[PDB]
Amino acid sequence: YSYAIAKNPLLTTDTMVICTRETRPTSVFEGQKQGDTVEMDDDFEFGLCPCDAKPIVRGKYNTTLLNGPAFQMVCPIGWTGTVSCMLANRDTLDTAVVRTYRRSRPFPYRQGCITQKVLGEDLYDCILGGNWTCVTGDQLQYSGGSIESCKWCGFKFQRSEGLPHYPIGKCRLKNETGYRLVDNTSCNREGVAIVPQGTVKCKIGDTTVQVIALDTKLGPMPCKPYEIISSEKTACTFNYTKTLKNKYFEPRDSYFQQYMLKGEYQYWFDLE
Amino acid sequence: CTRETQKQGDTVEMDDDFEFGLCPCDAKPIVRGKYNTTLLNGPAFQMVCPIGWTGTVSCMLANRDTLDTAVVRTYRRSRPFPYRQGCITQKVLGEDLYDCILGGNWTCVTGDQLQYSGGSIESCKWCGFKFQRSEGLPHYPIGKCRLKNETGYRLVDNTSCNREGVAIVPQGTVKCKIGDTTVQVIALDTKLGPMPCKPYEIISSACTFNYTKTLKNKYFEPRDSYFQQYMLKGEYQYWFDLE
Ligand SMILES: *[C@@H]1O[C@H](CO)[C@@H](O)[C@H](O)[C@H]1NC(C)=O
Ligand SMILES: *[C@@H]1O[C@H](CO)[C@@H](O)[C@H](O)[C@H]1NC(C)=O
Ligand SMILES: *[C@@H]1O[C@H](CO)[C@@H](O)[C@H](O)[C@H]1NC(C)=O
Ligand SMILES: *[C@@H]1O[C@H](CO)[C@@H](O)[C@H](O)[C@H]1NC(C)=O
Ligand SMILES: *[C@@H]1O[C@H](CO)[C@@H](O)[C@H](O)[C@H]1NC(C)=O
Ligand SMILES: *[C@@H]1O[C@H](CO)[C@@H](O)[C@H](O)[C@H]1NC(C)=O
Ligand SMILES: *[C@@H]1O[C@H](CO)[C@@H](O)[C@H](O)[C@H]1NC(C)=O
Ligand SMILES: *[C@@H]1O[C@H](CO)[C@@H](O)[C@H](O)[C@H]1NC(C)=O
Repeated sequence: YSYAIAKNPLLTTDTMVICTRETRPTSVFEGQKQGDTVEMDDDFEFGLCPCDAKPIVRGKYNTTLLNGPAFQMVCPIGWTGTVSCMLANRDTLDTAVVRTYRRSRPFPYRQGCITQKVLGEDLYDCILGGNWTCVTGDQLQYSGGSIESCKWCGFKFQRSEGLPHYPIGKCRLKNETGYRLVDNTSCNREGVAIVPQGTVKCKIGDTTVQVIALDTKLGPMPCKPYEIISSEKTACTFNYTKTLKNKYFEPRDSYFQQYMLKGEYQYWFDLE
Repeated sequence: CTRETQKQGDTVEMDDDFEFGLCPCDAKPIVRGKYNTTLLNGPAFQMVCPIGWTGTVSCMLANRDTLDTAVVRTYRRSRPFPYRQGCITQKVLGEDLYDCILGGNWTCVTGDQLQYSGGSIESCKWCGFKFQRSEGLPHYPIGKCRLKNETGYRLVDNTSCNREGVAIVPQGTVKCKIGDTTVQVIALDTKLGPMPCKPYEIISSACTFNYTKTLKNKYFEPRDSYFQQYMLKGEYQYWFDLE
């Protein structure tokens, strides 16, 4: 007997006959090509492969949701690629393309798709895709709107008081749960760094802030005192003499290492 | 006198030790010199301590009514007289001992204040205060110092009382001590400068204060209201209250 399954001195044995994509030992239907290359329109989101072929997606990223011969584009924002419908030959193992869904230019913004994703506490933009097909992406920047809180140097702030400016660092809007980048201002303020794990506690507005010194220079602290401790058990005893305005005698207060002067009197303290 | 039987005058050159002279014919001695050293009585005159003295002592003979005067003798000293033995060339004016550029004894012509060359010093008066020892002073001897063998003070140096912006004045604002001496001082400027003395009297003291934790030489904005400076020690900032 003869197999009699051929495409055109010494065949496919198929993919077409158990479909009319292509026409079908010396002594041995037509090919309907219409709709071989389908160009995906700006609003294209659903395609069905002919001859019950499997859709093979060769694109920029994964947006496709496939079921048998049918497939659907889910929020394909900026997606470029091809969706080739294929059928295999059992005896040779080679595959034949019945239809090619092509997208040569990136898809524009699809209406109803969310292009923002929250990763931890930071709100990121979706460079590619949307919804569950979103691909992150550089952190979203603050353009405007009502701010709930601002996280700077690892501390949360809700007021301009005690801060160099406002808003600072990463700030969360009342609209979103995620934080948006506002500034990259340094925590090292006049040789003092605002660090989450520090040496001394101090207050900025209403927030308890931890600080570490970089230099031992006589400089200001970027915060207000955290807690003030009154001696009432440490005692205070001192000696004083009469002097001239800003004129001092040789001894420097042993504990303070500075000439203690007020108006016309010099002081020397002793602390228990 | 040999004027009546030579009317022409005589010439006498004063020697280095010449002190006494007598005018002939009872003539009056007219002294034309550098300064007053002469002690005259009728025709006789005395050169009291002439040290550096140059001039002439002309014996002028006068008649009346005609005021015509003829010189019978001229005592002359062209070169200055050297030091006369027995004459004192130092005069005390107040407390300061001055040198005699010309003359000696009561004929002394004051010169610049005698300077200290050497010898045992009794005391040193500087800025109106007496000092007998080097402690608390910039150097010693200072200003004008009196020797043991003398009564007057000799100039040692010309160091100022006003330093560094503080005046050591006999009548001052605040009392302070230099060695063992009680010194009065006045301020010239209100600059943050040192006092040239030690405290006169130390008075011992209630005292109450507040403190917080801070970083090494790192301060919070409020300066202690009284002291007007950031009270810092190690890792703690202070704020005092004195009631
Ligand atoms: C796309 O396809 C599958 C989805 O599970 C995965 O193996 C592959 O890594 C995805 N591609 C990227 C870039 O994540
Ligand atoms: C994207 O998600 C929204 C709900 O958040 C939904 O209404 C919309 O249909 C989704 N779009 C696609 C293409 O799945
Ligand atoms: C409201 O939330 C949306 C989230 O897409 C954001 O684009 C918008 O800017 C927020 N509103 C304001 C006032 O910022
Ligand atoms: C302060 O007073 C005490 C008690 O009189 C004394 O022992 C101490 O030396 C004094 N300190 C100074 C710097 O004068
Ligand atoms: C010399 O001293 C004064 C002038 O300075 C004068 O009064 C005095 O009579 C003079 N002495 C004599 C003895 O002439
Ligand atoms: C100068 O005074 C001394 C001491 O009084 C005396 O010994 C001396 O003779 C006096 N000399 C003259 C020339 O007056
Ligand atoms: C006092 O001593 C000094 C030398 O130190 C000397 O110059 C001076 O003439 C002396 N005076 C008397 C009166 O001895
Ligand atoms: C010091 O403590 C007292 C009592 O608590 C308080 O009245 C005063 O304001 C405090 N001063 C400073 C500078 O904190």
